[PDB]
Amino acid sequence: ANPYERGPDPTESSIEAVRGPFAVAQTTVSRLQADGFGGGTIYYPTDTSQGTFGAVAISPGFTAGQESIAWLGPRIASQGFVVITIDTITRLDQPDSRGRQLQAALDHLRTNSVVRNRIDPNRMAVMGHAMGGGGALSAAANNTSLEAAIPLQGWHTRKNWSSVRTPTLVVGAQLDTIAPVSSHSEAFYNSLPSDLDKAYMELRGASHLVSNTPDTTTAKYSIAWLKRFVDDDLRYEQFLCPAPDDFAISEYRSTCPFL
Ligand SMILES: O=C(O)c1ccc(C(=O)O)cc1
Repeated sequence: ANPYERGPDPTESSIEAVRGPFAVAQTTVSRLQADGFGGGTIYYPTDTSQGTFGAVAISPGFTAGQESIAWLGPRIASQGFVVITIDTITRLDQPDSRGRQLQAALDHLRTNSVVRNRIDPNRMAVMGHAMGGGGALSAAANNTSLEAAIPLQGWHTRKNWSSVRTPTLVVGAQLDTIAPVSSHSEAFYNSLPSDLDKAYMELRGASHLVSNTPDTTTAKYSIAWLKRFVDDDLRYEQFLCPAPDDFAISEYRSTCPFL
C-alpha cells in the first residue's frame, strides 16, 4: 500500500469542496523572520494520526500580495498538505526572483518549529499566479527534486522549459490579456519535455485574475495534481485522465496515463 495516502477515497464533490476532511490551523512567518522571502502564512492539518504531509509553497504575481492567493492555502491544506502562501520581498519582483523565494520558503519550512514535525521534507511542490507562476516554473527548473509545479496564468519572459523534470499542470485563462496563453501558458506546456508528466488546462471565458478569488475548477484540479504527484496517490488520477468534461474547461491536453 502507498504510505502517503491521506483522507478517504475522493469524489468529484470531495475535491470541489471549499474545505477537505482535515481541520486546519495556521501560523505566521513575519517579514523579519523570513530568510529570502517576504513572510507568509502556513496552513497545516491539525490531525497527525495519518502521518506527515507534503508541503506546497504559493507565490502571488506582479503588484500583488499574499492576500491575492490566500484562499488557496486552507482550501488545499484541508485536503492534507502543509501550505505556505508568501509575500515577496517587493511587489515588483520579477519571475526568477519569485522562484528563488519559493525555494527559500520551502527551505524555511524544514526548520519551522510549528510545522517541522508535520511535514515530509522530501515531498515538496510549488505553485503561483502570474509572475508567481513563472516563478514556480523557475523554481522547478532549478530543483529536480520538487514533486509538482502549478503555474496559474503564468507569466515569464523565458519560454523554454525543457530543463524541467517536475510534473507540471499549466492552468491558463482563455481570455487572459496580461499573460495570454498563446505566448505564455501554452508555450510553457509545449516546451516542457514531451515525455514529462504534464497537463494543460484552459479556463473557459476566464480573465487574468481568475486565480485571485475562489475558483472551483482551479482548486479541484490543483488538489488532484498535488495528490497524484506529491502523495503518488493513484486514487486521484481518475480526475486528470482523460480530458475533464467541465464546461469550465475550454481546452485540455496531457501525457496521460501518468508515469
Ligand atoms: O505589465 C506586465 O507586463 C505584467 C503585469 C502583471 C503581471 C502579473 O500579474 O504578474 C505580469 C506582467
